[PDB]
Amino acid sequence: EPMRPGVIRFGLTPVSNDLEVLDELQAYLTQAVGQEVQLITQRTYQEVTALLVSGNLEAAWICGYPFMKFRDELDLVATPLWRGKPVYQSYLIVGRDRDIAGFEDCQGDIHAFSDPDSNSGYLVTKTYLAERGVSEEGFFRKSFFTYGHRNVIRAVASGLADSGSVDGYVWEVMKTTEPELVAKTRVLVKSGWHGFPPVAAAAGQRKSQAVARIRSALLDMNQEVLGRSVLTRLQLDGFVETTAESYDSIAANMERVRRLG
Repeated sequence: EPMRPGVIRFGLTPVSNDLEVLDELQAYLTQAVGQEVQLITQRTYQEVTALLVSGNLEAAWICGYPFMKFRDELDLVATPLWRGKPVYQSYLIVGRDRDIAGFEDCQGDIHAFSDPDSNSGYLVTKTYLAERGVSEEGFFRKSFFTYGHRNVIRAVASGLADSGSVDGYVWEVMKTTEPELVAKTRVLVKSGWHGFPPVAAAAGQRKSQAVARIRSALLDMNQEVLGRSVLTRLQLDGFVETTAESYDSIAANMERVRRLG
């Protein structure tokens, strides 16, 4: 009858030195949780989210958009803090020397999105379009998914995309780690503030021991040297407890896109 895995499984999607950060995060969570934690990476948000929703992961770091989409099947564990707050923006980016004044001038672009289930890499911009009565197929000459925010930036930097939609946290971090790459882009539009991508758990595992230990591992990550090392590399400050109401601005956009679709 019970169908337990051999280990605690923590899901995420892809993170420059990503192996170094992943190793440390895996070792930290193992050290904190008190037993082996395996990091399970999948390429897309809906793949990580479905694994979580089916109880095939004990927790996962997902986007607020899929979190709110599967809100009744999932519980929030903790939210990251960046620049002192559990919030971030979507940046609509163009080439550094592109002469244009605003978003409306991106009509006819080739546009790079990150993932159809990304708040900052799809939804926010999809909201801009829907508010103006258009979809990506109508407004742009082409759009595609890069399946990563670093890739959106590279797509715009290289000229394959005229414009892109990116996580503004990612853009700011890369500005410091790959400055010559990010200097080939510039921020055309910054969105409003949304809840930072949270760690969530299947709603059935609410009071489970693995979830409780994961949660403390996140909230106490600043109190251990290896935990601090992970936070430093991600340029994050820690994790805090939030409730679903922190994600209301995301749900509101989801509804605009539906209402107006």
